[PDB]
Amino acid sequence: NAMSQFMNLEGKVALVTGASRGIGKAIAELLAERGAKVIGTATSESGAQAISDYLGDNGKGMALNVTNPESIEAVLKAITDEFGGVDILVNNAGITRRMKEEEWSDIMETNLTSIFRLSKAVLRGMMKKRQGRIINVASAAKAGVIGFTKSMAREVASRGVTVNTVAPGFIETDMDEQRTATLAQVPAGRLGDPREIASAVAFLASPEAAYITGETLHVNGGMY
Amino acid sequence: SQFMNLEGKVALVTGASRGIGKAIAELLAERGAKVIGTATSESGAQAISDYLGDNGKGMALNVTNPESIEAVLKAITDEFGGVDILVNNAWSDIMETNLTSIFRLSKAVLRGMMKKRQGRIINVASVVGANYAAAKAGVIGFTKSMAREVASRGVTVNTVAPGFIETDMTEQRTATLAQVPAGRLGDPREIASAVAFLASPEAAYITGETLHVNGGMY
Amino acid sequence: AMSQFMNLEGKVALVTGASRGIGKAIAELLAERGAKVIGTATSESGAQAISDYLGDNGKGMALNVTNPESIEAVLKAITDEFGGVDILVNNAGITRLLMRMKEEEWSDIMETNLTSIFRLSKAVLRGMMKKRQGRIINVASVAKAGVIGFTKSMAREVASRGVTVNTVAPGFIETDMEQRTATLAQVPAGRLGDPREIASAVAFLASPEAAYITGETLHVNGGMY
Amino acid sequence: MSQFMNLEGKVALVTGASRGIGKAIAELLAERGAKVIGTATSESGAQAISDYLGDNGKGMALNVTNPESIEAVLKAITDEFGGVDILVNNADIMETNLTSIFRLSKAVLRGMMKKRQGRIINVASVVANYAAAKAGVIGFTKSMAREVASRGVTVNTVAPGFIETDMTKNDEQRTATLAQVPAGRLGDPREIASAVAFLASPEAAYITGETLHVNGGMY
Repeated sequence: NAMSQFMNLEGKVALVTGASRGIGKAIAELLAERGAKVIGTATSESGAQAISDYLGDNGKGMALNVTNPESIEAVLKAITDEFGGVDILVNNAGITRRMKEEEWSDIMETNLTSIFRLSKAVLRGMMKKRQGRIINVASAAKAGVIGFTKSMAREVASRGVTVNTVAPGFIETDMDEQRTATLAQVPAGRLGDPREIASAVAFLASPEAAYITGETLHVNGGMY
Repeated sequence: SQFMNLEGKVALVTGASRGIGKAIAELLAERGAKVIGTATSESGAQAISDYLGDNGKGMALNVTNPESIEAVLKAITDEFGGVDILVNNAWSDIMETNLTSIFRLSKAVLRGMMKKRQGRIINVASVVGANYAAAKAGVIGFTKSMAREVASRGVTVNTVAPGFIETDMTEQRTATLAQVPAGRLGDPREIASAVAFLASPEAAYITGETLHVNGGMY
Repeated sequence: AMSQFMNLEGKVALVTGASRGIGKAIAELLAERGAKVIGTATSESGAQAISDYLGDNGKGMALNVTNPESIEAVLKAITDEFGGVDILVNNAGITRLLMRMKEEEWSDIMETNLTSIFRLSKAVLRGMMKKRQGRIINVASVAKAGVIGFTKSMAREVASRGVTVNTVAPGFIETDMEQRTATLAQVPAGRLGDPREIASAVAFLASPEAAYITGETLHVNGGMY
Repeated sequence: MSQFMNLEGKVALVTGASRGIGKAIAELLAERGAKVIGTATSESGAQAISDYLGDNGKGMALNVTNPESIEAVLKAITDEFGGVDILVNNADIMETNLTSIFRLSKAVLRGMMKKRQGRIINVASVVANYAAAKAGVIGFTKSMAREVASRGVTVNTVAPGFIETDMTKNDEQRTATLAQVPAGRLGDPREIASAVAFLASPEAAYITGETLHVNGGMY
């Protein structure tokens, strides 16, 4: 699809981390519907294969461990070799958890440090090309995400790369009166759908969002 | 396609005769909306009809007169159906007054939006280049209050805040461009994109938001 | 009532012949599901009784389905007060030998049970198609047996503008009205239907979730065929 | 959260639930309060079903062509969750698949008919050999419905048109697909699940022997 030039991502290579279910999957599917060549990531090969299956001719799945440089490097080389340089990066990977030191580093590595590494690694080629999109999906330690987006955006704005945050509210995931209590904080009176997170990411990924950078776009039913 | 498709939507865009307003009206039309753009005069209205063709028309509106608002809404409702998308586009006395139109127009289209449990209101603050900031802050304050009040009935209310956009209004250009990290002025079409996204079925869970379209200027 | 599933909040539903039985059951459930409901009866006192059971969820109006002026005046009043009709349920009819009735009596029977469907449908379609969103549901078991043909034709013509047109075809349903034994022998399920079971079907077809169902006859008849 | 279309207390067996329509069906029955058991051919496929169902059900390995596997799957469901209330059969190659529908159906029917309450829903395939397969399923539905109607069990077919799936996802073969659909779009798996769910509900008790088409006016 993308029968028109409006919001058309044909020719774009999109790397979406954590794409096996929920928001990540919804993101990967829509970027594909819009004509992107999509590479979604999972921690395992079988998870990667399941991503390949739902992407078909519109992309594929790859195993990535966002906390390991070697894996990042090997995943980028394989993407570049087969599809061309990454144009759109969606940092969606994360795990939602007293803990031990090692367990907390692991939580920071996965949810924040990975964002830094992946972003830095795709920026090389984006900035040489003077064209790129980085979108950080962050509503635990994901609160540092907005600060990082604003700093990186200010630094790379002049070379045609945008960096934005999409911040979900309560979204219906795979996971009785705790739902009632959840819904009481949302002025709209319903949970979001993963597809609504994807829409926002897809809009920001488009050629038409070229003058939006440093922005936090909240998708939360007014929760604000 | 079904993506960002406004077919069957009735969109009232105020101040649609040139620049951002025009760019907004055109794109909502390209996306399948039935578009009514407004100007202060009948000849301005006629020029809007000319560029909209079969995809809508122009109407004279004086945003500061209740009778004109009421008569414009009745004519739209009669011919096209109830307004689904309203785009409020276009010195203290000048801020107070324009602000006041936003309230009146909004209140008037909200009746039907809330009965239908479906609506979009988008407030376009003014283009960069004290008074500027005062006006933007007035619009943003109204958006956030009205959004909270109507959110549960399926209506969204958002602000799109332009930066420095290439218009008639806007060497001092060098100095303008120095405040924009992206190193260029925006195009009116980039404002229209943002408004159109927020107008879509797909932006149903975004409300109370200020979406900045300014090249990192913030 | 409390979720986004089968939720008709913000929809305006016109249900003809809503004073009792199936019509009433349909009107009530659309209301329970959040619709703004306008039910019709032939008389004002019948209209009032519909207002009484709808309360804040809608009202009753007198409609004569065989008179264009009455249709036009009923649609204008709905549009003015509630907004454009989103869901139209054609349920009106009289159930009464063709060879012993007079010409004028039979035209009246055709006008009421078939011709009204055409006129009402055409009249609400203007706005549904401008909006690219609508539901038309024709409740008819063998109004007349011409209903299914008319549903299929109108569905094919309006499908692309986001309107669906379907028939719900009841079997033997317990109305206000041995011979019951003989009735029940033709129903594989071995019981009469409840009007509420007709309303369920109409409501499902009325919902955002039935957007890809059009041109269908949904039979609610305990296995008859 | 209301009594309308509420499947709380119902046990639903959905075959082929790992992706697309099957998965969409399993998820919605779960959202509606059903205890859902979805099946896949492999254990890893079963595990992936368990993962997305969580506390609302689980996955089990089933080989629909083997009576011992059917029997062992039903016993494990009955033991843990109670008797199967709703069965969704979600699939020459037509003869065999047809045969699985008969076996599964016959096996769950024992308890449905003792209980005088049950739902069987047969999902024909998504839009020559197509029509031969649909016709086989529809012919079985109508026969079995007539036979079990009096004991409070319904048996219906949901017949999808062109639905957006893995299978149907070139640029101009889609154009040609869409030209046969008066609605001018493909269906979503979720729209198939809606129809199945409606037919699975207490409120569809007086619908049986029906083919409900979900195809945008295609026929």
